[PDB]
Amino acid sequence: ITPATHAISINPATGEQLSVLPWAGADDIENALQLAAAGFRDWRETNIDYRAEKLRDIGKALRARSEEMAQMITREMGKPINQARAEVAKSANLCDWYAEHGPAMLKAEPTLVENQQAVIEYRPLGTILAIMPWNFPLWQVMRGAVPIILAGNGYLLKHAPNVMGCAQLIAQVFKDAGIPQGVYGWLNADNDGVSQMIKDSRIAAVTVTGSVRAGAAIGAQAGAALKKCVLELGGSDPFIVLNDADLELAVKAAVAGRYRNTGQVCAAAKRFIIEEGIASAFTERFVAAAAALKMGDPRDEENALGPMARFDLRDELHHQVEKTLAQGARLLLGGEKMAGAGNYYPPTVLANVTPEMTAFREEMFGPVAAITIAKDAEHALELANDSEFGLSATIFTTDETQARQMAARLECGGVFINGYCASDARVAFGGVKKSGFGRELSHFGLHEFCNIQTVWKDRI
Amino acid sequence: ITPATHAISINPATGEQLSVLPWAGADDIENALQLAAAGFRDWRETNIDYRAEKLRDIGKALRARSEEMAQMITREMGKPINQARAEVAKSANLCDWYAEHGPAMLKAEPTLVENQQAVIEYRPLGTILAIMPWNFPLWQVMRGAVPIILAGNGYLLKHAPNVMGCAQLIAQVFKDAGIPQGVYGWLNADNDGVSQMIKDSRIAAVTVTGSVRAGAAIGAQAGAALKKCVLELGGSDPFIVLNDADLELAVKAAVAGRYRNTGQVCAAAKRFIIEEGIASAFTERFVAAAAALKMGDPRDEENALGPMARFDLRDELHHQVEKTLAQGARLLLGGEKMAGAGNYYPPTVLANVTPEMTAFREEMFGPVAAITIAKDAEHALELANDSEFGLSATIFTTDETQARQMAARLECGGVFINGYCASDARVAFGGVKKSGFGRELSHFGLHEFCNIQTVWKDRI
Ligand SMILES: NC(=O)c1ccc[n+]([C@@H]2O[C@H](COP(=O)([O-])OP(=O)(O)OC[C@H]3O[C@@H](n4cnc5c(N)ncnc54)[C@H](O)[C@@H]3O)[C@@H](O)[C@H]2O)c1
Ligand SMILES: NC(=O)c1ccc[n+]([C@@H]2O[C@H](COP(=O)([O-])OP(=O)(O)OC[C@H]3O[C@@H](n4cnc5c(N)ncnc54)[C@H](O)[C@@H]3O)[C@@H](O)[C@H]2O)c1
Repeated sequence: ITPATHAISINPATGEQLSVLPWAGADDIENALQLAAAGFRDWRETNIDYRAEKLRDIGKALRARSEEMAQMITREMGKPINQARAEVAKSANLCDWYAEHGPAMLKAEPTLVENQQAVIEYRPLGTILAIMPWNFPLWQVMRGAVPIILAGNGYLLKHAPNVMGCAQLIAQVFKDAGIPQGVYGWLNADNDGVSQMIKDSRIAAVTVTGSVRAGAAIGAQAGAALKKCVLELGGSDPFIVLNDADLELAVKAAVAGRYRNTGQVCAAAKRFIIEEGIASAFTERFVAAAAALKMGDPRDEENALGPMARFDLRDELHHQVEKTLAQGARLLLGGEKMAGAGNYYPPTVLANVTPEMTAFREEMFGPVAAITIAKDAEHALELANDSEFGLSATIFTTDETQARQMAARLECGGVFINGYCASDARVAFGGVKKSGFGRELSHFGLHEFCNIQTVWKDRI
Repeated sequence: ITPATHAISINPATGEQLSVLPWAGADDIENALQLAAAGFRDWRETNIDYRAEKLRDIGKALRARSEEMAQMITREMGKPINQARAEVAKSANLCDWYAEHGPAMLKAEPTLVENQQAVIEYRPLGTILAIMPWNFPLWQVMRGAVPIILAGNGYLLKHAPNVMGCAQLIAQVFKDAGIPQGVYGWLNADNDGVSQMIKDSRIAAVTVTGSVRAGAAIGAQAGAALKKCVLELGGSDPFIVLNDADLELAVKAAVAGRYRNTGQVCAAAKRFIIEEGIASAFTERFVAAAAALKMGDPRDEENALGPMARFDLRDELHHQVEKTLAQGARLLLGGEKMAGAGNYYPPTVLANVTPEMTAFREEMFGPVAAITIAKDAEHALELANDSEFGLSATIFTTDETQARQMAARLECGGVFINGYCASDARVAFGGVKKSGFGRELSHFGLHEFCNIQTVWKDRI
């Protein structure tokens, strides 16, 4: 059993092999595409209010399996159990939210054409192929699947190969809810299987959450096949603290933003950009708060951090730490792989990080904070924008006039002023630059995979 | 002078070489990108009401050169002069329409977040690279440039190599209007130059109007570079006539839809799908009406059709005609290349066209109507959707409820019921399947190239 023939689940806290699953064969892929096509054909004809009711059924079936799902998330990728439980609750609440607010967003639009001759309709597009990651194994699927299916599309999940136990449980939830065959489906396809599906006429569009490299590989294939794609490819979000900040609130938001989900968050606070006058006080408070975080067995609710999800990615992250230290940064906390069977990396703080260093230019997808000193607010904006990424950003300053101006100039898709960054059904999510393009949640996640259709009567 | 080194204009009505222009060099490309970056940096700071006034200045500058522009359009690609004049009028009115209605579409959205803490802002993305075709040398450019620039983006035009006289005149109009260099810019880039610009960080996104082959080549590169693209790649629009249609109006709309711009329209009526009871009457009327169209010198206003734009594309169209005849269709009108120096192809009607034939499966980008018989309305819908394309469609029937149900089942981005298909600033434009993805005009054209940005204050 090698990762060249199988999807493999390993518990990152213990090292034990949980499950293996061979890649989908040519028959498996063809069967899934046939059922997706048949399911979409029938699903697109359903009434919107019936689909809204089915979303609520998904929410009930998810809550009914809430602890089983949370434990599967924790077991396969190491997330603290209360964060996994929160992920389940957030995902079930998303079902109910789109059931209530989604239908109105799909109503026909009036136009300025005289005599009400023309309207805009939001029609289903087809089956959307979804390529998803391990860090929120449930929420990442539901964030797209819920509005996509509400809009009359089908959804075909290609999940990360280390969370196929989560993928099977999600399928069971959709089965429990009575979602027809082919409307929600999933496949353990290897990269070639994905390539084959992108080229297949029964896949209408593609959505990807993952690495920049995956986004570039899949986006190129989608474009070559004339398939629209949405790409969410991670981030290196700046977290700016100016001299007049509420320092106690800023440190709390800084610690939560960097170290939630053991740092494995696309929109984690990854680059702390601190104005010079407050930098010493921020750094000392931040290091002390990070050092008080309890880490260990993620089934134990006293622990705020678990192990990292993937052994090879802990090696990558530690290598990023070593290079950054070799480049001249200072190690203030952590910075060594923990011995033992678990994939643990301690909360880590690097300081004296300059724009040329590895921890400033690459996504640090684990519990490693990078602290950079800014000379003033204009330098802080320049440092914040000096990134290939552009997902989200935080600004802490009590000057509301300065905050709003920096938001208008921050090169990212979401700006949080004096608060905690998060994704939320009620607001758009997604970024710019190498973080990708397209928007999820609110009405944006509904409409991205609609056929927006002008219907015009009696144009004579 | 060779096609490997130069853009070349030839008058299709006479075969006379008009002009040549060498491809941009490395220095030209870098200068255009530097201008674009400097122009966007300043333009994004302007007030939206200022930009709206600048749109009005564009409309004024364009009308002031309306006849110079129209004659250049007709001279370079063969369009009947009054259709070229109408193209100018429609483009100038688009400037005024977006100046009046655009700014309100760019206001921040409220959200359902508590305490009015979060809004959605529509920020510009950057410089949009636009790859455009020769069939509407002005309107294709303005359709995107006007909303793109209004949203605070820059626009960098790579026009079709046979209309660089048009491209130069468009640049002069923007300069007459006082639109800064780089905010509207253009380059005579070859394909490699386009590839270099797509990879350059000073290009934020790409928009393409052209062939399926061009959209696949460019879309693949945009995806590989993590740049959003919008693709409009032509169509094979069905035109459905049921037994209860207003037959006189249906034939008029049928003829106008197929033969406008000598057939060279993405959203032309290309596949006529006629219910069996009315098929003989429709076909007789349609052949007679098409045979009454005058073709010749497009400077002479008595002509409804001109020569086709490109000699090689007349050859391609006639090859598609010959293959369709060889497969079993019946030639009712035209069907032969005219002798002489001009690139003339007569109005042509193919009957007994089945879904397996070349004229049913490929885009027929010239004055060639295909007529297919449908047994009933359900067969008509199946025939209409049996296409790799999906741009627009027409339904003629007095059963207004049947029309509405068929529209909800047509796999295309626009459906015209008992009327003339057209693009219009007030409604969405763009299709599905191999016709591409993304939407132009109305608020869609403004928002496709925005950074849709969540700004959320005090999330604590
Ligand atoms: N944006 C995010 O939420 C997110 C999530 C996980 C990882 N990441 C980033 O990616 C890095 C690596 O983690 P990863 O290896 O799991 O990321 P990954 O991109 O390799 O995995 C993401 C998903 O894309 C699929 N995938 C990757 N390459 C593919 C290809 N060529 N064809 C088809 N499918 C393909 C994977 O199977 C998985 O389902 C992390 O350190 C982090 O920086 C980002
Ligand atoms: N959608 C439309 O409105 C439209 C317009 C013109 C042509 N077409 C279709 O395309 C057929 C051929 O006409 P055409 O040869 O002018 O189409 P074309 O796609 O080759 O030309 C379209 C534009 O794209 C550019 N282009 C093409 N390939 C490119 C590449 N690889 N890299 C960079 N730029 C590239 C061309 O220079 C031109 O500016 C027509 O017969 C018709 O079927 C469609």
